[PDB]
Amino acid sequence: TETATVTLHKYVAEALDGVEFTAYDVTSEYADAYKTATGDKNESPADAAKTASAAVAKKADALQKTATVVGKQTTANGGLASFANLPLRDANGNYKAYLFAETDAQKAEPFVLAMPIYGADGKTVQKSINIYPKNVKQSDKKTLNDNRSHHDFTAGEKINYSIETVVPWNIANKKVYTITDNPSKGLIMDADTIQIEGLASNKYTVKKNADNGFTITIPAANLAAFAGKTLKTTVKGHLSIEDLTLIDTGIPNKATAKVDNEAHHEVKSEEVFTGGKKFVKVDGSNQSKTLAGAQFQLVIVKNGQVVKYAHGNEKDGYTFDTNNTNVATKTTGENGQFEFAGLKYSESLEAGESYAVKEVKAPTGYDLLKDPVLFTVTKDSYKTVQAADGQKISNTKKGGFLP
Repeated sequence: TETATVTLHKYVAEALDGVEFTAYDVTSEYADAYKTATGDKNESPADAAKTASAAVAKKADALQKTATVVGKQTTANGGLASFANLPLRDANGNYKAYLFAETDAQKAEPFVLAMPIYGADGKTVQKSINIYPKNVKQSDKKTLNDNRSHHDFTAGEKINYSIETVVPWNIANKKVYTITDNPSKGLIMDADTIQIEGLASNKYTVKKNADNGFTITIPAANLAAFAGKTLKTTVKGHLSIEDLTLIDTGIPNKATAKVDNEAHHEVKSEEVFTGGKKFVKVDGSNQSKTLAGAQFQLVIVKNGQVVKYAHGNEKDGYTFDTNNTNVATKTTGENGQFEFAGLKYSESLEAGESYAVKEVKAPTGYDLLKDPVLFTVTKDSYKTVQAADGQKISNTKKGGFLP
């Protein structure tokens, strides 16, 4: 019987009509949050109401899909959405908690109101409550589109990126809108792969820049239907390594949106990585002795058979196929050292596959290995290892003659 009226005010300062808010019942959810905050203490803290509000608000995504809806109101008459006659208590005398979220229309921050609300005097209960929900200012974003816990790629492999940039309300008053991609050393952006959501290719210009990034240039008038919106740009990139100290280091992509002269906050993607492996050719009977003249190919093995051969390198990128010719191959000097770098982690490989080096030329007077030597690439497996401490590979000395 005893109820309150709750009015939300929506701003952007200027009031906005036509924005929907939905009220969900979170009585039970708030109560449990409140208990957690009060713990084993003799008196629920002052902090507790605030703390439990926050916690329930942060579960808004989930709670909209499950919690009872008690009202829907669209803002009108200068951004007003009144939810009239909201119960202070349920039918068991417990106080109600209400989640308010913008569901249709700078989105309003969701927030929770737990009854009762007291006036500034501290003793009287409010029946007409007036809230001003602050708005989540959308800002720029760059995303790596890679549904995995590990962001590891072979050199040459395509990496999908998304760029979401804010387009102002007063876009039509402006001259030019600009999106500059600045990839960190090691990443090459493929400008010819650029697409933009809801915007014909004939409405913008793309320049390839000398840091392997690019600048998109859009005349402001072409972005009129995008006023107040996010502009989504998809683009591909790849890793190309000319400095080996980049192996096993995080390689972010970056981007800045610009309107006329005013830059947005630069944004950054998840880092990508590429790995490698170092090897040392030794005498099986005497492993301090390192051997020159050995040639190893990089291959993939499954079920003990060589299934594929690597082509190319860490700069130009690798491909793998069943062509036994023009294979990525290294030759050992007197220190016995070789390496293959710019490879994704062993876990990223197909089922049953493993990297391997297949010996195709033995050092003079040493037996040619008949099987490929398996190896394992992981995070840090290349750069945390001196050349001399590479994976030892043992060769058997050919013996002398006696009649």
